[PDB]
Amino acid sequence: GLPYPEGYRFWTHVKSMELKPGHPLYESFGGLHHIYVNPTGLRTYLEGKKAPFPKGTVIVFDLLEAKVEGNALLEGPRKLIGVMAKDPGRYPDTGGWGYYAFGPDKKPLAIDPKACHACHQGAANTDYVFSAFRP
Amino acid sequence: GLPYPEGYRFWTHVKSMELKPGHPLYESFGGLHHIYVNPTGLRTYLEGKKAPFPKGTVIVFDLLEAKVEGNALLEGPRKLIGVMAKDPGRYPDTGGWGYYAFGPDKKPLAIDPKACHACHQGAANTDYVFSAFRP
Ligand code: HEC
Ligand code: HEC
Repeated sequence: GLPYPEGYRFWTHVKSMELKPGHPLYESFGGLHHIYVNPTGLRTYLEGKKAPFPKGTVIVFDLLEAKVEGNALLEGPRKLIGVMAKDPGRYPDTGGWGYYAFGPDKKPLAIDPKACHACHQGAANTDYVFSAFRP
Repeated sequence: GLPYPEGYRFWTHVKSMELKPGHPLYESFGGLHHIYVNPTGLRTYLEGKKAPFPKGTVIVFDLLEAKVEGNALLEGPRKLIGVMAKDPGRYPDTGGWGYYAFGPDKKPLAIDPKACHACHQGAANTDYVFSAFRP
């Protein structure tokens, strides 16, 4: 159990990306998402994720509906947030990362953190984090 | 002359929006843009822009190329930033706003601030700012 990452909305914006129909991740994470990182984790991003994220890092995957209206992509309603929280001693079986998810009402969502980490093991080279900070 | 808003990338993310071909603003601002606001201006956004932004507010319109690859919208190279800086006494003829623009190399771009403000007068009711903070 991790408390809702209150205030993540004001953290540093790392990158954005829209997953469109047909994308292999559309069914789970389809829509427009923004990634945010708290102060503790930001420097590791800025240096290119060549060292592990420190304990206390929190990263939030903010997933929104993608609305297409009048030659524009608009932010629709929030779908969910995904959260990764670094604590090597607390999460030894998922690479030191605590995987969590919350709905738009801020209530926890039932997830399988082992399944989150299974895919994120593809990014083991950069401490299990896919996104790169976009200047 | 306004100095480049160094560090805006770490300010609060207000909203995002993609302008697609055919949009009336595509030729000038086509692509994926993110809006950021410095601490001074953030509270006015959070309260719904019912009062004027305070002196010292800086808002940045960060415009990126929109890349469509493999059922995804990806952030492409930066195109430009637009900047609005609140100083009622400094900019009396543009509603207290200083309009500025910078290229990807951080160098000023030659703009007509009166033309920026002419369109933003459409948002005079919310102190000449169109965007709303998206929770
Ligand atoms: C592959 C099948 C994945 C599964 C299962 C999970 N995630 Fe993931 N995640 C995936 C990708 C390709 C990305 C990068 C997105 C981008 O814009 O580049 C992410 C990102 C995240 C993040 C941001 C940090 C990062 O790794 O870049 C978080 C905080 C995150 N995802 C959380 C998360 C959770 C909680 C999951 C289980 C419910 C989960 N992910 C599964 C791919 C995949
Ligand atoms: C109409 C023809 C416009 C002209 C001319 C200029 N801008 Fe503008 N701007 C316009 C819209 C519709 C928006 C909202 C975008 C959104 O995502 O909702 C904006 C936004 C900005 C912002 C962000 C603050 C805000 O008003 O929401 C900035 C800092 C900004 N624009 C700068 C700017 C500059 C420097 C311009 C002249 C070079 C300029 N704008 C012209 C519409 C129009």
